[PDB]
Amino acid sequence: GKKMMTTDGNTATAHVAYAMSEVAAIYPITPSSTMGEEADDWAAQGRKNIFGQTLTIREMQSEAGAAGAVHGALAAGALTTTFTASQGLLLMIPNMYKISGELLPGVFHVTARAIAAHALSIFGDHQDIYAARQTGFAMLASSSVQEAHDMALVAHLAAIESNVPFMHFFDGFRTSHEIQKIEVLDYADMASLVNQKALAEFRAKSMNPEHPHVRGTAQNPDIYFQGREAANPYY
Amino acid sequence: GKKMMTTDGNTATAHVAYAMSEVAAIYPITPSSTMGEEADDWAAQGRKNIFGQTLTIREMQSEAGAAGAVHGALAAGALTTTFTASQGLLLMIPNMYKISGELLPGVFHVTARAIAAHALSIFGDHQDIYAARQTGFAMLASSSVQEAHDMALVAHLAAIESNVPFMHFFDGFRTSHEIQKIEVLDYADMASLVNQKALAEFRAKSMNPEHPHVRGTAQNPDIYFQGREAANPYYLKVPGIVAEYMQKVASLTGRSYKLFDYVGAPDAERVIVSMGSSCETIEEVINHLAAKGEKIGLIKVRLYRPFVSEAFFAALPASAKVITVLDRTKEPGAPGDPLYLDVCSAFVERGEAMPKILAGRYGLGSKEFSPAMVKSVYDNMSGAKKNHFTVGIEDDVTGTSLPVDNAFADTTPKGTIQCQFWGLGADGTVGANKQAIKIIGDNTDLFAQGYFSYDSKKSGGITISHLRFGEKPIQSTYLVNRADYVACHNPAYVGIYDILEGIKDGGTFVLNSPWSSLEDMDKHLPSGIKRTIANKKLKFYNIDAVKIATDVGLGGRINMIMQTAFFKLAGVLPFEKAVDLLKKSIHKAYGKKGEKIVKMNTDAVDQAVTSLQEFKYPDSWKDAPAETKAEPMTNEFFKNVVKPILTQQGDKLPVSAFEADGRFPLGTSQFEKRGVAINVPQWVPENCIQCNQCAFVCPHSAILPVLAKEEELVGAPANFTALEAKGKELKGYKFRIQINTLDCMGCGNCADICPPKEKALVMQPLDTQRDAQVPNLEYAARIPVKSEVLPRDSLKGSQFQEPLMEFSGACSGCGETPYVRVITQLFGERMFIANATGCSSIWGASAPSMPYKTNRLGQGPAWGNSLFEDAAEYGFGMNMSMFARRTHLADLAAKALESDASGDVKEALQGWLAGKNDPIKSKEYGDKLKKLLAGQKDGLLGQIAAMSDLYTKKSVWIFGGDGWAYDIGYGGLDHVLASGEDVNVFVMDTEVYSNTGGQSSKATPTGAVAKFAAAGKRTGKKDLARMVMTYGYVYVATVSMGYSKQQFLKVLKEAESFPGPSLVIAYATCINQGLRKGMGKSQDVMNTAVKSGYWPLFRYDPRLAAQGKNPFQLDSKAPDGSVEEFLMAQNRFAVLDRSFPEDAKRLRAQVAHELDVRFKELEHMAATNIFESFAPAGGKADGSVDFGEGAEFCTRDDTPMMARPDSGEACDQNRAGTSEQQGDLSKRTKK
Amino acid sequence: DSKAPDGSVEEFLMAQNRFAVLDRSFPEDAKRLRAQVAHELDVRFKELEHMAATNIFESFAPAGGKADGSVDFGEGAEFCTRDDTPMMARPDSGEACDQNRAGTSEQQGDLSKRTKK
Amino acid sequence: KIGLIKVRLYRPFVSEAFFAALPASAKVITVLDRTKEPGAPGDPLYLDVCSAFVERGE
Amino acid sequence: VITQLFGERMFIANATGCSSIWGASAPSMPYKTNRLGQGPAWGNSLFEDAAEYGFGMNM
Amino acid sequence: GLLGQIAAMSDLYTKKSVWIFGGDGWAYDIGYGGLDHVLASGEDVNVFVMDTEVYSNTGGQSSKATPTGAVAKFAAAGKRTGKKDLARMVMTYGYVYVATVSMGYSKQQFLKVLKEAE
Ligand SMILES: Cc1ncc(C[n+]2csc(CCOP(=O)(O)OP(=O)(O)O)c2C)c(N)n1
Ligand SMILES: Cc1ncc(C[n+]2csc(CCOP(=O)(O)OP(=O)(O)O)c2C)c(N)n1
Ligand code: SF4
Ligand code: SF4
Ligand code: SF4
Ligand SMILES: [Ca+2]
Ligand SMILES: [Mg+2]
Ligand SMILES: [Mg+2]
Repeated sequence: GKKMMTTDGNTATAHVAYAMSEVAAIYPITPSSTMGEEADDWAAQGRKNIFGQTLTIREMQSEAGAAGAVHGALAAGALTTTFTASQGLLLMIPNMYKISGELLPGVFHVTARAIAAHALSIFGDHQDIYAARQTGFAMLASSSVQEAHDMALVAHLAAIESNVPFMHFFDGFRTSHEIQKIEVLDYADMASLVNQKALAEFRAKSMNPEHPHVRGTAQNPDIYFQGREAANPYY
Repeated sequence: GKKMMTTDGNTATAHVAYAMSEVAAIYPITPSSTMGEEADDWAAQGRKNIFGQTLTIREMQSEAGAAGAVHGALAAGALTTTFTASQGLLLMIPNMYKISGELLPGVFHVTARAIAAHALSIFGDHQDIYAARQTGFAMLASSSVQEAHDMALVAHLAAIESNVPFMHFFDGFRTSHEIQKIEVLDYADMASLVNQKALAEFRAKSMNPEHPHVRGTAQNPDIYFQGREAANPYYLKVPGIVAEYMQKVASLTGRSYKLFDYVGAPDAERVIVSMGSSCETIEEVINHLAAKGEKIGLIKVRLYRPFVSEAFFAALPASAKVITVLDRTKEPGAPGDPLYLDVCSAFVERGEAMPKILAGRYGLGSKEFSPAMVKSVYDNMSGAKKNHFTVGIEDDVTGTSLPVDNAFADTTPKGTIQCQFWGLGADGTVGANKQAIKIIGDNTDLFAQGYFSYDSKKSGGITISHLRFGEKPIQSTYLVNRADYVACHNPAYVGIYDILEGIKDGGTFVLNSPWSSLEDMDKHLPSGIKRTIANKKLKFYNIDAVKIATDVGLGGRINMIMQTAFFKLAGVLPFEKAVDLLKKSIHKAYGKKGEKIVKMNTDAVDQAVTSLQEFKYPDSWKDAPAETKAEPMTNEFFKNVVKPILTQQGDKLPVSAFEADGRFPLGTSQFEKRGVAINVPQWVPENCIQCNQCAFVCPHSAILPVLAKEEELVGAPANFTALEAKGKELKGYKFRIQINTLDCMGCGNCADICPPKEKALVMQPLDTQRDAQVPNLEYAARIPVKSEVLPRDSLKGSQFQEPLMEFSGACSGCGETPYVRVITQLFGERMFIANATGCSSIWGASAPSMPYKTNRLGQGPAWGNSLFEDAAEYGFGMNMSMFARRTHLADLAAKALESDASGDVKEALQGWLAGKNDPIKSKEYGDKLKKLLAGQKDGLLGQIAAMSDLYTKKSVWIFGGDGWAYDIGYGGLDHVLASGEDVNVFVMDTEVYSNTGGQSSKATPTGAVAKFAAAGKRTGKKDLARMVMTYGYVYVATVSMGYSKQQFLKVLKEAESFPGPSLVIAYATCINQGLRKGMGKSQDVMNTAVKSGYWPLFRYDPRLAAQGKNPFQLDSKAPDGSVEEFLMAQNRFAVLDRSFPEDAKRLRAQVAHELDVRFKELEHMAATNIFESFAPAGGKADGSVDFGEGAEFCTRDDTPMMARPDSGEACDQNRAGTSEQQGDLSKRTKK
Repeated sequence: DSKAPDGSVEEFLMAQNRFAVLDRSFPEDAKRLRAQVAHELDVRFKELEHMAATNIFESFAPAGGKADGSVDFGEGAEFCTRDDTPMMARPDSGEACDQNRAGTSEQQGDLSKRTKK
Repeated sequence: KIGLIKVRLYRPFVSEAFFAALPASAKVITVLDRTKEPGAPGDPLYLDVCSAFVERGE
Repeated sequence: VITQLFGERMFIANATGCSSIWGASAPSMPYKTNRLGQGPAWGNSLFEDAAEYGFGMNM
Repeated sequence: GLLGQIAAMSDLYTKKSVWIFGGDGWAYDIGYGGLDHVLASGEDVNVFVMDTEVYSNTGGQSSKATPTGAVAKFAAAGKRTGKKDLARMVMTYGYVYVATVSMGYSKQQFLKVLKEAE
């Protein structure tokens, strides 16, 4: 069940991310890099997620590349996350509308960092999460190392059940690199909270040539507005 | 000074952009493409900007590329713009923060277009501009063609003075493609308004090594917040500067604007706040309602950012009691849309009275926002006062929609002629209308507006034009719904579309058809049309336009006869004046020329006017009676959703009719059966050699090879002629090539390819073929497809497989579709397709038509379109999923080999495990597992049973055109191939950006004419193939169907099976290429492209390298010496020869030199003994080690970037010198 | 500009910890991949030598002058060069053309000839 | 007499839940934003909060 | 040494990375002008765009 | 006049030298599409890539420039794909000057390349 632990915001959230995800399409960017590096180390160490499997992490050529990959893994029925921040989050924006437009249970864990304008800053603020405000993602904030663990858990579980992609965020450095004595749950406790019927429905509506569908159609004025409004129920 | 002009929003703004800019870093995206192409054309024509120089326009690899270039041009002191929209604007966002943070006077001109979420739309809305809201750009909206001209001017001028970058936007299509008679300023007048001080200041603060500075520094917590806030002055000053130029331009034009503008009743109680073209229509409805007593008004927002509340309140009537804020966007989950949120802000900031603010959303993706919809917004303010509503749709899932009464009266100014024209694609209707507006606008003092609707179909598509003419300015930014004039130019529309909806009582309806006698017209006109005509007392006119066209020798071209009908009957102009104006225009214009063709045109005009007399229908049409159904069975979904959409009634579909994630079912095209071919092939059984090459080659899957044993031909129609099957394996069968006359597009590739000199296929008119072959095609469909009889990957054998991509909207003779149909014939039931945006995705899935279909077992291609820039990675993701999921199935399987599960189960489980990545063995055992595990719901076995859709090995394909592979998606493709993973990419190379209009690609060859390469491409074609062959572990091949169908199937078979990344590039013929004898020669041109050495064929198989064999295999022969003829037979090369002969000769000589050296290098590659080896894959082993483990010196630095949980231990940071230096120092110091 | 491999890769790699850690942690995999890198640079240098001794070259011409004039790809084409979609619609789009629905030039001329009436 | 409303779910913004956390006694309330949107009438959280109060109509 | 050969005439479009972090992480600016006040005009746009940032300066 | 305008342009008189600096992560990965398009352009720019064979600043993450068997983040058991050949890929253009340098081996080859590239 519970396990006491002194760690920082990044690892407290990577703890959950790993257990709740199957695939992860990654790109490094300060200050969320620790999350992806840990998930990769834990996969080499053969750590297992809630399905008893090591996570499939692959590094991309950019965060647009990774977001492109995250939308694909989700479309094909695998729980998927990614760890990013600021300039990286910006490159995931076109895909974020697609990931939410297609009602996919993705989860982004972002260490909210500043955007380069007059100067670049690897430091903490909400300029970036606010930039993805309009993408249709649910946004769940954390104000501490211990809440990073908890909101990371709620984000994953609710995205699976609701089908609305989530973006769990916490402050760059101020929370991601702050170490605290917290308490984390065990992977099994997390596994028990999962809505299996929602998870079975996710798999079933996914892309498979044995029961195909076409996604990403081009739409005219006659039907685009209606199609855009059809997701209201989920939100 | 002033110049009157009839143009669209794009050109009105490109006019100004060109003048005000020095540089332009560009990328094409619908609907802003026209602005960049025009600037490029004007730069070639020697047009000069206000500095006396032609603009420097360069096309980039993407809009992130262009924006990065725009930032650099500005930082280096040059006025710069760019033209973009939606997905494009999104890629510019990171640089927009940089551009504005660095206080650069950039100006972006965007045609506000929708964002791709559930589906992509090239249509108009504010989802994109609102997405760049936080970037620091100033935002200045336009609501009309005329305003686009003026706001473009204000934007440039203010950006220079204030140093805050600007983004001038106007609605996609609604304004950018609406044509209007406007007035534009001269470049000198613009030049006079420029603040020279600000300009010199701009030049001096710019990047220069002669007075350098550092920009783009990295900042810590100590100073970042202050530095971000230091630009506040400029943002405080920008609205005053905008207002300043709004006045300066107004003293030259006479058209005044404010940051926010009120219109309507001074003591209005119900006010609407809006932005964009919706304002024009809203003002037009106000004028009608207020004149009737209604206390209403509107606030037009010009400067959206900065939002200046003082300016907003300066426009708000004190009398306003209810006010609704309209947003042309949708931000899911937000407490309210952008403008609404801003307005709410101003009211609380005020701290006084709260008027009751309602939120409303409209026009997503060009949804109509009509007077009836505007009236409804106002009624809501006096009635139900429903909040967070939508207008223009029927929301029946979440009830957010406002009721709309379409019987609301016409609100267009008094004395406005409204006309509708229904044409066939490529019949000249649009061009004739555009010319009709030019003539009237230039020879009268009437206001003119023109707006056109097009089809998603590329060939045989419908067109519906909407024009308005009047003495009062036209603010009607909505389609014509109450017509004075309706023209149906294709007689076939009479029975399928609602041609007469809303035509005014007593309006005129002219129809092009040969149904001249009453008996004919009665027989061909639906009763619905007869009643309407009779009850609305319409002046109906019939004219056989094809006969007159032929009789005068114009050979059926009706453009000029229908144009004549309009000038004579539309009533916009006097008969005499119109025809005089008309004939002078015929004289002046014209395609080929000669005084003779001119004469045929003057003949058609006069032959038409004499035949243009009313068709005096009987009174009995009032009570004409309904027809009994004689239509085929269909889908519940085709019947319910797709058909209504196809007959143009899509807006009547409520929201419940669509899937929330936006998915569509495969195979909807199976019932379209448009029958738009003029000529379809006819099989001639006596000459057939039973080769199936006709079927293989069809761009639409319109030829059906039939192979049946006699007992299957029992209920076969008398004329279902079938030859005895030729073949060792095919003895008892009967063979018949069955033409699908209704799905055929009339291209000719098949007949052209048919081997016998005495052709087995001959083109014939569709009428001579349909009665016989429609029923035959119906019967032939019942015949089981003999997929087992011959090898799936043999020519003849592949055409005895079910094609899983049929009847798409691709153009007749398309060079792309034949390739994708046969790939499906080899792998269709196991494939995932990650399609890049482009032609591929437009004929692949533009709703409601879905060409991809499932086989008799319900299996087919899982198709998806993510974005233009990510196809490769979208597919790599699907593959990561199968890896993870199938790996999970394998662990389960390896575990269940320990349960009380039957021996049958375990043997099939070991089987599946043994050949899991083998498509044959994974299936052979996967199907056993499907049977043995049926009904199992509990335990390792129950979980395994729920994973049957993962048993057979899938085949991940990534499809894309050349622009995707060579430009925009290139970095991602390169990274995915570099991954070593099993994915297959199929690049259809048209050597140009096809779908968006022929823009230059890096795949475009030297000398080819295209947009952005308008005097011939001056850089050679990028060698993508050779670039990726440098990897050693990637299968690479080039194919060309017309040259070798068997090399193509060999490539497909060797690429799909390669346990790694495959890259197959195929030569795709396209209409943009200009094949001079038709697209029916595509197969022949693909042949010649190889034979001339233009497109050599080769294969690079890394697995041979692993056996000591040379992986590079050349499949085609040396240049035969026909490139010159090959090039000259295509207009993309031949136009230069006519226009710039001296240059053409050189570039064509260069292309020949190029392919000569290239074939030589290819031959050099094939003869080498030196080759990169290859090892299949690598197993997922446990264990990992950090790079800094056990190092002698520090392996990481003191910065926050390298800080990790376990960082911080003491180490030697290289400040004491080398190990040896230290050891020596130490020994020299003993003490 | 450089000479053929002097056979010291093994030493050059083992002198760096990015390579040496693997040898300590995963000895057989390290020996494998170090043998791979040596093989790769060998094949590569040979490929570079092949380039150097070649007689087949891609030519080059410096630049190109900013000349006046341009022509549209669809100018004077026999068949439709643009489709019926909103994407391809331009200010001067709209004139009548052969959209390839009646077959090849030859097919039509033949059909016409076979149909005199 | 001071307090704080901590936002966990930023999107969807649920006004009902925001007011569920607001003391009826609140008389001045300041909204803190960790961002800067140049020229916008106000930052994101501020705009959302102002929205909930006008929507309320109280 | 590159600046020792072309420094006075150069524009630098630098991509994000170590290059941009030792090149200009405030308040330290290693790039300097010569006795004649000439020197490299230095700028960092983004990580993904250096080539095109530099292409623009040249445009 | 014309002359006063020309005098205001003195910072433009001498030919400038546009350089593009970047590490391997930039050239081989993230900025690769753009680099490839800029060299394809045929314009006069010079790009200097400092190849550390890894993403240095962010903490040693693997790059496509990372050789086979090198230990880095995301290649923690040795990078299992060879080093991408950026040099040879761009040499396919024919109209792009491509060179490689290593100071420790030859300072004069390095000065030669710079002088020849610029
Ligand atoms: C980021 C972005 N910018 C541009 C576009 C518009 N666009 C998409 S497809 C395309 C060109 C298609 O070219 P190609 O890959 O050759 O495909 P084709 O149509 O020729 O087969 C363009 C410019 C877009 N959808 N997204
Ligand atoms: C779009 C984006 N994502 C990622 C980053 C974070 N990032 C900046 S530089 C860098 C790696 C630096 O690598 P390289 O180009 O090899 O330079 P080096 O430090 O090795 O000299 C990364 C991952 C960023 N700034 N922006
Ligand atoms: S004419 Fe073209 S579309 Fe018709 S069957 Fe032949 S190849 Fe197919
Ligand atoms: S191409 Fe001609 S000869 Fe061959 S199967 Fe078809 S109709 Fe028969
Ligand atoms: S690739 Fe060319 S011929 Fe094919 S659908 Fe596109 S525009 Fe038409
Ligand atoms: Ca493969
Ligand atoms: Mg193309
Ligand atoms: Mg590096």
